Amino acid sequence: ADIDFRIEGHVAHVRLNRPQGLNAITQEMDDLLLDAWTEVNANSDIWAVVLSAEGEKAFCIGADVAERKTRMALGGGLTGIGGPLVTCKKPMVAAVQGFCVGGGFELAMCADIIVAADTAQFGLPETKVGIIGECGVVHRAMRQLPYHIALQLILTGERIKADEARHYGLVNEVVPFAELEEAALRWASKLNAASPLAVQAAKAAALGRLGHPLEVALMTRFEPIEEYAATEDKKEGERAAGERRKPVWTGK
Amino acid sequence: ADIDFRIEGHVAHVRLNRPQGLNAITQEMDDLLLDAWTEVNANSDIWAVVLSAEGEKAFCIGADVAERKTRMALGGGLTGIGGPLVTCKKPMVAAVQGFCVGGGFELAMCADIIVAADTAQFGLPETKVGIIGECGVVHRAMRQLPYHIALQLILTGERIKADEARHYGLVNEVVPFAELEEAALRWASKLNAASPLAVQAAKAAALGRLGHPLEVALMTRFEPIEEYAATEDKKEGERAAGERRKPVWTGK
Amino acid sequence: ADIDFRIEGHVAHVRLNRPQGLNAITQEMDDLLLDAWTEVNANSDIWAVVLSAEGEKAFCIGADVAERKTRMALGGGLTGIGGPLVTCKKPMVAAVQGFCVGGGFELAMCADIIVAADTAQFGLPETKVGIIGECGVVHRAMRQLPYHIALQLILTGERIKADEARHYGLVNEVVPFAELEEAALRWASKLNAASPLAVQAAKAAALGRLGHPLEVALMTRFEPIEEYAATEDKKEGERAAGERRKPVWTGK
Amino acid sequence: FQSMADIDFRIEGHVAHVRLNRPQGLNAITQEMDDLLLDAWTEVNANSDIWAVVLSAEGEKAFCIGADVRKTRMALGGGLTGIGGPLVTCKKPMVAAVQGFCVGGGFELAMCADIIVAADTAQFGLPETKVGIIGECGVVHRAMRQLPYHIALQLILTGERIKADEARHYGLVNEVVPFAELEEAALRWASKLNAASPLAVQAAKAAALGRLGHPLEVALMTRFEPIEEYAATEDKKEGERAAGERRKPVWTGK
Amino acid sequence: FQSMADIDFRIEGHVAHVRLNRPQGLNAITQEMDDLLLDAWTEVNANSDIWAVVLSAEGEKAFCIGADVRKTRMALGGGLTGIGGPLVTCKKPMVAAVQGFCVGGGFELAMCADIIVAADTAQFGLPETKVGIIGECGVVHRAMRQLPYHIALQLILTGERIKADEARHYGLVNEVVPFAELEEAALRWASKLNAASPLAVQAAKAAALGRLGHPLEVALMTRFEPIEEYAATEDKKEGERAAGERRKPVWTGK
Amino acid sequence: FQSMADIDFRIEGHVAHVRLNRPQGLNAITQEMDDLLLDAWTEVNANSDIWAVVLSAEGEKAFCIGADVRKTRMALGGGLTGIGGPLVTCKKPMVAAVQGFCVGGGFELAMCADIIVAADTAQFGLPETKVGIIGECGVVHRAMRQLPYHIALQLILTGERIKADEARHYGLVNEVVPFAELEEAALRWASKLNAASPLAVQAAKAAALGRLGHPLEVALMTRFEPIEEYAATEDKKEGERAAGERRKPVWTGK
Repeated sequence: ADIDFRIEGHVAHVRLNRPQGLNAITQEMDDLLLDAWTEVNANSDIWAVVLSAEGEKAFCIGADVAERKTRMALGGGLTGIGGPLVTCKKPMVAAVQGFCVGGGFELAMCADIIVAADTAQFGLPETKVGIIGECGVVHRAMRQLPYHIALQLILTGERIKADEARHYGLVNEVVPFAELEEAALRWASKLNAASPLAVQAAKAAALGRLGHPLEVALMTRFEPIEEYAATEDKKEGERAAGERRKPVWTGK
Repeated sequence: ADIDFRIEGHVAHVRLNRPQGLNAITQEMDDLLLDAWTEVNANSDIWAVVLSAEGEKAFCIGADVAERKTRMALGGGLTGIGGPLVTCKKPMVAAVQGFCVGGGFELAMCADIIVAADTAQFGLPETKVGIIGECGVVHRAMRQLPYHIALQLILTGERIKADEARHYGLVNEVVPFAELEEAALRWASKLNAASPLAVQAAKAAALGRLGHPLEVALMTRFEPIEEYAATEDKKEGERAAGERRKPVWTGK
Repeated sequence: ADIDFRIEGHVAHVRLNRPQGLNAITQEMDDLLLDAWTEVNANSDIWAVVLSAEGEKAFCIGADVAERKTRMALGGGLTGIGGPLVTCKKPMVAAVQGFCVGGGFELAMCADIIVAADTAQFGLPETKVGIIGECGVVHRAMRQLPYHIALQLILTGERIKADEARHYGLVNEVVPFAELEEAALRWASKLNAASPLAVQAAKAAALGRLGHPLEVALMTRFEPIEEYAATEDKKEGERAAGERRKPVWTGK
Repeated sequence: FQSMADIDFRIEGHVAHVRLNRPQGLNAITQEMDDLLLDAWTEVNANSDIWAVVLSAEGEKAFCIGADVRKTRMALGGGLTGIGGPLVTCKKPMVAAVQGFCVGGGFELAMCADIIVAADTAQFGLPETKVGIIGECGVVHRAMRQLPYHIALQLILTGERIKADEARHYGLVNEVVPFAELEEAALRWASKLNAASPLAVQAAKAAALGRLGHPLEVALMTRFEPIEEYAATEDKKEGERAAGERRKPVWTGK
Repeated sequence: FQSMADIDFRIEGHVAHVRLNRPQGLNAITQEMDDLLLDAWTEVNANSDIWAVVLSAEGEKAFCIGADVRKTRMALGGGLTGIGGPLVTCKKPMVAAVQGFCVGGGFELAMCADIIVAADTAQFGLPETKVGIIGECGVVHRAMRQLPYHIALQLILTGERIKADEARHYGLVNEVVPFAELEEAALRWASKLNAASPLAVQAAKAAALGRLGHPLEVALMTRFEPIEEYAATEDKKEGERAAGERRKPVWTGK
Repeated sequence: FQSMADIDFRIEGHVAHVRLNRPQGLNAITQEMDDLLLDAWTEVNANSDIWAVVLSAEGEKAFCIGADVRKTRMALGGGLTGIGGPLVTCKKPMVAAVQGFCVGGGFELAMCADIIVAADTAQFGLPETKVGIIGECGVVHRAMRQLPYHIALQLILTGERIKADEARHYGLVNEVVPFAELEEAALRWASKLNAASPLAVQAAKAAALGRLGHPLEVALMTRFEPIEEYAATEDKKEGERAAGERRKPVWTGK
């Protein structure tokens, strides 16, 4: 299948699996990705997602260039470009090798944490090839890179390498290709060593008020945070601190 | 007293002084901090604030874990988390050693300029210990660090060191611990070598429209800037330039 | 003339030409700059602008310190400070040598791409000399530099050098002064090797929703992007990809 | 089990009837009723045979007086008010048929409807301040958006009621009728909504409300997915065909 | 060439008259008419002799029924509605004089005016949902801002019309007159606008509308360039002089 | 010294009376009066015995005609309008009692109130454009938020007045009474406000107005500190006790 989806303990692996097309996303892959995000959001055993891709040449080069009765945003909904935005409420680590361009770059930018192989190259080549539609593949770059660096990518369509991405904090870690799966899994293990409902709430709060004035943010009541107060994990955090031991999270 | 507050010339020193609890903020310290911010805002002899902390182990590890008739946001109001937001209108330099975590990190992030000892470590361990409430301690990190680095802190609860903070421009300067007080004072001296009402106005304008579209910002009338036109310092800036001499500011 | 304006192929050169006043912008230069931006926006042969300045000492030190019947924002409108904001819809490269301060820094920050000579120094000395009016020269720095670095500039009025600007991604490239014109032209050549109407649309979309929540951005319909669908260049991009050849853009 | 009929839900043709049915408590919403309402809104949103909803209530004394004086957060009205828990949006057009007392959370609930028909016995109010209760975001925000500023404040701050005629005068309600005519009047409205193209009605509702508190220029430059999707529907083609052949369209909701 | 008179444009003193003049299509706006309207708004905005605009329409049956059932995007009404293309703002105060049917894009166009005078034959509506059409941002956003919430939704969702008296009742229209009196009533309004200081009127309009969907605190701290520029005008001085000498000001529009 | 009585301020029980008292200038607000008003609002906000304010004015001709034709910026009305200087918010509920001319900055000031009772002599307007004055953010923003769009524009752009009956019709005013009954009518309103739980009233006002120009979804997810603080008050307990014992609550404002 062109998307490989597996649940291993509390980690869901969503893996692009069409290396013969440099993992360009077909309409069928978008269907399978949408099924994955739905399951990821609905299943309380899934605490984190690793988004990855098969092969060495490319994580993802964007959409595969007819024709659908429903609007589907690129990445099974996840980009919100071309259709309704789907939000993945679990923390996500993207493991990126090789080319990560256009819609593929946008997709990686939907992740929370990004670990790149030292072969990774990021870019937005749409202007350079003369394509632009919908809202543009430009809004995440403006929020995740320094202003003039984002504009450089968006307007020239030239790529930047893993080291430069790391330098600006677009990516959290750069490793040799051989170490990419293990590195991604170390990050998922860190995310799942924290209280998973608290991690989810923190993500929802951070991102849900990111483009608002700070004062508006600070006065926001976020439902996942409200609901955390009634959880077993919340009680487990107090018990464990009171008994000077490590908490054991259950995800409820 | 657990907060030490002193006015020396045109600098107010607000110093956390409970090193035996790694400067965790008690309800009493929050009262004393609120008194400090009130005096800082109301006294025209105070042109800048240095926020610092006693001991080597930690600037501040957040709130000390009953129970109050009024809502008090952490840091005598300054964070706006847990109660009404108090804004310090004078420019503030935070001098941070050792651990700076949770609410302590948020508090440092309320400062304008941050100077860190090379022992400083910044983090938001709330998710990792299973605590989250109110709006979350997440909104300043999203505004003061690159997107994926902020998310790394918020979601894994792991710390970053002074050198990495400096690298991203979270901190303005890193010095040896022995040099921290003097470095903080150099920054307060720079702030007070500029026209102090103009500095205050600039801070109010920059921050008062920070999460708005640029066009909205550029069309804003800010009362401190309007009021600057009628000051003696404003006339002193023109006189001094006209007579090719250094201006002598009076703060009126 | 104190602004030198030339069209060479698809690049417009807008050059400040009053080196005897360190390119401080007079009311007459503001008139000439406004004429330039009007022509730049209206002429479909102009695909990119290089904003530059004569002499080695300074790109621009801001406004020249009576008195006009109309409000004119600094830089022929381009800053939107002191009058209506004029938007340059073509991609702009600023080539900055020497001092780039106050209104001159703000003006450079209106460009998309900034190439600096290794002599460049950026700063906002208004607070330090005791001047502040209108909305303040503070809003672009908050959007183009890390929060605490922006505040350092705004509040102390001290300069940063080309290497530090590059480090944070305020500037895209630093070169020796002798290489500045050629470097700026390499960037204009990259911008014009991409489809120029698509570049313009991408710029309008990125910047038109920059201070909005991401969800608002992603749901925006941008007229330049809508209009791109009906262009000859848009068809030329498909033809060229279909025939495995380089596209030849015509700007229509 | 004893509560399982405190919300009456029935689908008749293309209209869903969601009826509050605990008149003994003046239709104050219990936790059980919030569960049933959440089931109703889920079904209303998911079922493409449902083109409009009539929200109504049993008895003559009251449409709804609010919450009845849980470990999951549930906003009042099975999610619909968004007060006390996540906001649930009903994407189908809704007519509220209101008799007697419509107060507090009950009034907020009626205000979630698109069209409101009131019996001439209806009295609307927000008594929370007057009885000394206030929590969450306050039951104040819809009033500020659906009445003139000073009238909204009067309700919010005094906690006194207004009558049906005054509500109609300010265009808080669309029609006032005798209590005997209320069900039938609500059904006339639902028939009007369902005589229009139902997916277009939905898309218009999503657009109108989705940009309501934004600047007009932002609203005008919004792309709304239900509008984009409408271009690919059978009803969109049927509209053109019917106009081209000077006949009444026959909508199929697809 | 055959369309060149489908918009009648004339300047009389300080009033520009922009008159839709294709009554045979019930003043549905063709592509040619959109071109002529865009020319009109350009001239209206650029010419300092024009202090106010009356937007009107020929015939008794209809002010405008919308778009007539191109490679540049043109918003309906020569840009003025901002629906289908870039928004064109008319900076001069505008009076719409509306008779008969004022529906769809036609109603949206009237809503772009500042003052609306209606003949007692006027009927306002948004029939798009009812005929099964919806595109772009929807013709819904101005209704939500110019009518009470539930009345706006009634129009938007049912596609049924309201009459002049009901429009006047909610303050959608400023005056209702007999059809014979419509031109003259519109001119009384334009005379009132032009008896005030015209650059101040413009600046007030730009301020009011430029911050309309923002929080009040944001609005109050806005600097509006037309207001800043007004301080340097002759009319500003003439206002002070006239008040100082207890006489009527004579405005020159400079 | 000669101005020290141009604002009359008195506290009677839980009502503060802030009365403009320079009828010889038709209660145009001088710089001295702005100082006294700022003192009043400071006391009103700080004193927990004050639960409501009645803002009124001496004489029959005019409530207030605006600013009287300084090195600190002072917004008109001791800060209250936020026009010309920092905005001062009165956190206690306010009733404005308006007679005669209520124009310009005077009208803006009345619009800062929550409830407005007008004598049948009241005339409201914004004559700034008509006399050729406009500065700062414009005296236009509250009108756009408190009247129907086209009625607000009519006032703003023509500078002509409307009468009390028309203001009441659109719900700009809450009640119209004969001039002889004005003080007593204003006091009935203040009694209604103070019969509700005063800290809850305050908190409702802060919530309603604090999110008024934001999208509804933003409003609904707002945490308001006066609401959070209300949970810890004696009045909150007294409300529960009184409801539990089927008796009238006795509020203490703590």
